[PDB]
Amino acid sequence: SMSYTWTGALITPCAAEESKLPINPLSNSLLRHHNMVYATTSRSASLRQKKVTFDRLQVLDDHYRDVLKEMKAKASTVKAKLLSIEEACKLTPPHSAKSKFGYGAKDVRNLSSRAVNHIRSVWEDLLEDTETPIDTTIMAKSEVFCVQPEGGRKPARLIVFPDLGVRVCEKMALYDVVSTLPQAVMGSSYGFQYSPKQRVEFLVNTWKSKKCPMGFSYDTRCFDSTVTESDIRVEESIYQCCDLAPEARQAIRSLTERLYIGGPLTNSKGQNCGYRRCRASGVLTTSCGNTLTCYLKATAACRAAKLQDCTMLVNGDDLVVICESAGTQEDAAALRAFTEAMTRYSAPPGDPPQPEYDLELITSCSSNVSVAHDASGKRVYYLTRDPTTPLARAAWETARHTPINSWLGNIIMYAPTLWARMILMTHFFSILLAQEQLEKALDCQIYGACYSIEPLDLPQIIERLHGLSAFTLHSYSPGEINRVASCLRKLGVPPLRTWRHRARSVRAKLLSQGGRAATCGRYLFNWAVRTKLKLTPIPAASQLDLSGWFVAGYSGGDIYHS
Repeated sequence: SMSYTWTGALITPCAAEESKLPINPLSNSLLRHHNMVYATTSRSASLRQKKVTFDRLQVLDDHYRDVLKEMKAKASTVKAKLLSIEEACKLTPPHSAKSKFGYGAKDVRNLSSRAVNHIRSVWEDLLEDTETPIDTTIMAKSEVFCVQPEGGRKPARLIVFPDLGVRVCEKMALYDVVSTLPQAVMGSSYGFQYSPKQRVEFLVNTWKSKKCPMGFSYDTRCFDSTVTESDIRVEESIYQCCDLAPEARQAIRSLTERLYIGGPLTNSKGQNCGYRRCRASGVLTTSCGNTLTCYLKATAACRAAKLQDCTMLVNGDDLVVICESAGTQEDAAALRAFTEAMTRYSAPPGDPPQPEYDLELITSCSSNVSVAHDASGKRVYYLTRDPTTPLARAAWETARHTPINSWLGNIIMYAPTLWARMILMTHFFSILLAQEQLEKALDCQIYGACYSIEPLDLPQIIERLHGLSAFTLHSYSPGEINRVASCLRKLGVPPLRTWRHRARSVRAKLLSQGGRAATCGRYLFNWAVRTKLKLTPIPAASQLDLSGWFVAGYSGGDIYHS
């Protein structure tokens, strides 16, 4: 069975596609080598199509069934609620793709008669029809990267999603399930429950619990394409262990057969492009589904491989396992056996995995633990990453208007990092000052969910999320310092010392404004003065609403929070 079948109809764009930085960047002030920055377009879709299209052979064993049953017994403790139309409507991002049935995201959020009417009709239809495949749209996604160190460019990812009406119904039937079940099933292994500070803590603690730790990330090639119809049905079998309202159970059953296992792909012109028999990227269960499936196959493969004292951390298709070593040679062998197992379960690797005996050298979720020191000199651990993509996208978002602001997300998730503090914070606060946009809330994504956040709130958010040490870190590791340096060289970003300069001015302009703006000056930019102003815990940090921030992943799920 093929992940995809294609009729020949093109994957088409819906509007003009921008592929390059504007002719004279609105901030060469961030980045000089504009030619290094690019966005993906539908022009590269057929390249992705070729990579993403293959036959899935799948052989399940006793290990897999054992783990599945263990997973199901945990799911059996769960009681899930049906969401009302209203609650599901309020989870719809203001800029979610409009319905073909003559209403859009705003109409849904407003509970307009036409939208609510269609939605209800889509719900009844899930009860009245348990078989007919539900239409989807396939599109080339727009994402910005830095060119490979070789005119090497990634082709566009392909997104597949059903109509806005179906999407609201998914929320009603499955939002509570996808938010609750994964922690219930996978426990400490479910990544999305963790803030950056909590994730690093769990990693570092797992590391130390091993007499002699060995760790490895595992990169599945095109995970979404490796998800089989069987995988999707096993996923449902897990879901079905929840206590569920009768209509939720039927909605789940119908959605599974009519939407999740596959169905026809329609381009933006309304032409039939082909047929999907693998995971769709743009449905509510994509993150939860991918996580359960990765966890299930990986845990079974750990048993097949006789890996010992495995502790896994799973985020959708991102997998990192830490275990007890048996010697360099036996580790290598066991890992090869882990890979042959995952392969039989239909998940071959992209890059073959490698045992790693230094926690700091393992990268998972595009990130790695590193070490620095706080004011008191004490050792502090934090999560970082190669800043290349974050910087490219910051430059793109500076030059072209963008609906979602990755830079704000990266500042929140990576607030303690050397590059987020010196470049990103300095750069964007400067722009915001000049345009008096400091008070205006912006949209950003955290674990796939959309949030609307006021920049004048970063100090609180950062403190409660990362700790007061997020404002004092110094003596960053050599490797980190080199990685950043190399990156500024690549993209033509001015050197750190220059940012220290721009920072002093920004910080001074902030302090002169008093109030929240002043707090941003003291806390966010205290790294820029040698006369380091003593930083005490912020009053607001404690009395804010940061609950729903790290509960579950909603990547591709059309989810809008608060």
